[PDB]
Amino acid sequence: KAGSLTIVGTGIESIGQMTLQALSYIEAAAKVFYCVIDPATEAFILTKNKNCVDLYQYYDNGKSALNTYTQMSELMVREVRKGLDVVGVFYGHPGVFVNPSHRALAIAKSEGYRARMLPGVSAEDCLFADLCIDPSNPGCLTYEASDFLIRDRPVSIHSHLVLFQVGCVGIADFNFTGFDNNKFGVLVDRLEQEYGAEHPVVHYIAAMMPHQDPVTDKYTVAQLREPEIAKRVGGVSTFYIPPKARKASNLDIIRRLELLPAGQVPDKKARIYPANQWEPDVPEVEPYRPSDQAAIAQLADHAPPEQYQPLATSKAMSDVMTKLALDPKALADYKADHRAFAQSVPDLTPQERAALELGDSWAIRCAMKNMPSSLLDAARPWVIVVGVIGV
Amino acid sequence: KAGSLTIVGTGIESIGQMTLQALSYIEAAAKVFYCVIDPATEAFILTKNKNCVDLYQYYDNGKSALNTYTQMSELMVREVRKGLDVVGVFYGHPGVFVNPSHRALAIAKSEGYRARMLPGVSAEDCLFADLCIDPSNPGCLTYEASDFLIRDRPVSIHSHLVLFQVGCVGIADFNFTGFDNNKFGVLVDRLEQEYGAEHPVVHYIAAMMPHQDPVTDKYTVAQLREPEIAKRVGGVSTFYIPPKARKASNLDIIRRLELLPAGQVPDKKARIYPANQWEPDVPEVEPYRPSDQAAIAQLADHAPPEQYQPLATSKAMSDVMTKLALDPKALADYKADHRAFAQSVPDLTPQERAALELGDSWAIRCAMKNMPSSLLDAARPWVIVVGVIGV
Ligand SMILES: Nc1ncnc2c1ncn2[C@@H]1O[C@H](CSCC[C@H](N)C(=O)O)[C@@H](O)[C@H]1O
Ligand SMILES: Nc1ncnc2c1ncn2[C@@H]1O[C@H](CSCC[C@H](N)C(=O)O)[C@@H](O)[C@H]1O
Ligand SMILES: [Mg+2]
Ligand SMILES: [Mg+2]
Ligand SMILES: [Mg+2]
Ligand SMILES: [Mg+2]
Ligand SMILES: [Mg+2]
Ligand SMILES: [Mg+2]
Ligand SMILES: [Mg+2]
Ligand SMILES: [Mg+2]
Repeated sequence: KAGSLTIVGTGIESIGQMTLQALSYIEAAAKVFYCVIDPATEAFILTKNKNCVDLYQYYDNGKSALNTYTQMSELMVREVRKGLDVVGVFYGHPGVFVNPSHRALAIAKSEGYRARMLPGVSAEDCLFADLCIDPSNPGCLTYEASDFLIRDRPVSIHSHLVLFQVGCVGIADFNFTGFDNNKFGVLVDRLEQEYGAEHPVVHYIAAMMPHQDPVTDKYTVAQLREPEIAKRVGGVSTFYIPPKARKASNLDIIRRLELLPAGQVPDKKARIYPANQWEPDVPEVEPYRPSDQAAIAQLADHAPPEQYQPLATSKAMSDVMTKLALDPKALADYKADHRAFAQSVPDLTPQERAALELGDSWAIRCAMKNMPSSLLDAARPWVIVVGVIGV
Repeated sequence: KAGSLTIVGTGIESIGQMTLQALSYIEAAAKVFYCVIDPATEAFILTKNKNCVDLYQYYDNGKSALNTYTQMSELMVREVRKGLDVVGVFYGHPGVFVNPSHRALAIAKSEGYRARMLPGVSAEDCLFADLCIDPSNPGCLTYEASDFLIRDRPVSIHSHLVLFQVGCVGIADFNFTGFDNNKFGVLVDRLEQEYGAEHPVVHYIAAMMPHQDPVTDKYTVAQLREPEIAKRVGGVSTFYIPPKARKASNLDIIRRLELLPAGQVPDKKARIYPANQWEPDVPEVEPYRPSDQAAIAQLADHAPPEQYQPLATSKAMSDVMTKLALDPKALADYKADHRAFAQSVPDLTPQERAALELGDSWAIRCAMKNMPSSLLDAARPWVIVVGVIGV
């Protein structure tokens, strides 16, 4: 069935936070529809495709957001129904606090068209990077501020809390000059109830232009009642609220997971460097403990272990794998007929050609890496473990 | 002080999910250190810089993950201390479940070097895109599975739940052949306690190669006890657990936010299209209600409103804004001296040159967009509202 809809993001910071694949789909599309919030990103998009439409022109003062979203979605799906490869482009991650992307994709999918959303860099992704926090330690609760209030969503004082749309509390209408955030005090009351007047709240605004610095301003909950401080919270503001305390381990789980030395399970307040610098009353953690120093001393005698798999590929294979990631038309051709595609790629070795003919992950990997004899294959599979994971 | 550390991500899907800015830093760096999980991405990186080191060679069987992380961080910071511009590259978002990035950046920052993490596309970002869910509706709780168990982290049956590292429950050591996930039953017990035996759990694995499809398999909690099903959960598996019910609105908040018609506040089970297709017993929602049809009918008579700001820029300005986003060396030069940089860009109009000299967001925007008279400036500022936001 002719026609496709691919929805992509621009990320938050102008131009640079777009993914390579998002760019390649924008370039390949027959028609591009976009909704972005800075003109440099807009201009950039217009250099990449000749047939773009700005969706922002469908907003209006007093016009219901839902009617705007229905219209934005319909403009995209109308072109899909004509048999065109259509790309929608939205700020950030195009499925994070975005209504028309989900609507348009769901319609396209239900009518039998190819439909896909590509992920992008969200404001929360930026927040993690700029506030130097890992959502994994100690978990992350993420809400829209009005939804948080209206449905009385639970906080955990032991985990990260992230609140979107803190500059738009309770606001229903659209307006081109933004909104008077007159119900912000309702949010502050809730934060006082949950955390206390002296608990920190970090006002976060990611840099939107490449040369700008992020806003990373720590206030007390009580400071948010001051008019001069409240005034700073706008339409691109997010709040990060750090944990008030650390949660203890559960003895039953320690025992069932066989973390057998129970005295040597760390104290709940013990930290792996670095500690969260936004949490109240967190002790300084030593970066170079004797164990760290001993690990560093081992670097002089280091050799890769026997099971390590060196890259052993070719220019031809690297080129084709790159083309498959960066050329949506090549990818579609490959997906339509693995064998015909694989047989038309010049300079591939027999193993490379065979691996591509199959399309199997393991086969492609074994073609591109020297899998050693030492690594006796349990595949007849890997694990990441690059964080403070398990125990 | 000479030297810098920039940590960047590759995203999840091979090559294509790297951001433009991540690529530009990889190309500009004096030394690149990387930890990625597929060889196509590895090969790609090696074509972009002549001085790369694979951090994965510092893992070993039985060697503590913490010693590995200390070593990985130290390898990067050692080069920073020599005055080099160093880039670390990690799978996904480089601050999401990654220890050595945070460690290395914190050390570099405390010793007075330039230090920054650039966000990337995480597994959660992929999950939102592939499962067609918006974390904003009805909020999203995100945990590491072992941490979830050991610290008895709270679930909300009314919000999204995302669990990372479900294939590695309680696992401490590294091993090149992955892990036997023998304590998976401890996770399933907790999920049964919180949600019930018949509640859905979505096993999610994002495509890692461009031609692959994601795994999006719905099981009951009870089905996860079957050995053939449990076996499928591995090191790149994430669980998504949808809400069991919808949460009602709070009358006090409705009243304080002046959502004045109380009878016309939607029923808690009323949905904006599309509904979450993973939730149990969710009714079909009509995409084309009479209100949707009326909105679509208005498209024929549409003209952009008076307050809409058309792009009105130049090739010279678009080129420089693109260069600032995509050339870290140009950006540093610009940041060091706005005026000297701005005065050396040829073909800029006087307004464009002046806007760049200042560096102010508003000034750059007003140089690139026709700000109409109708939009009488409250700036002497915008809001997004592209989702089901406020009310
Ligand atoms: N520059 C910025 N810094 C911090 N938060 C931002 C931001 N831009 C947008 N946001 C957050 O996102 C909300 C807009 S809703 C759109 C979000 C976008 N799709 C994304 O992926 O993030 C804002 O109210 C704010 O909470
Ligand atoms: N292809 C994939 N699909 C779904 N989840 C994945 C994935 N690859 C990694 N993950 C999740 O991430 C964990 C690895 S920890 C590293 C996460 C990475 N920095 C990121 O940004 O996502 C896994 O246990 C799994 O829960
Ligand atoms: Mg989504
Ligand atoms: Mg908190
Ligand atoms: Mg590839
Ligand atoms: Mg592509
Ligand atoms: Mg981070
Ligand atoms: Mg849930
Ligand atoms: Mg720019
Ligand atoms: Mg750049």
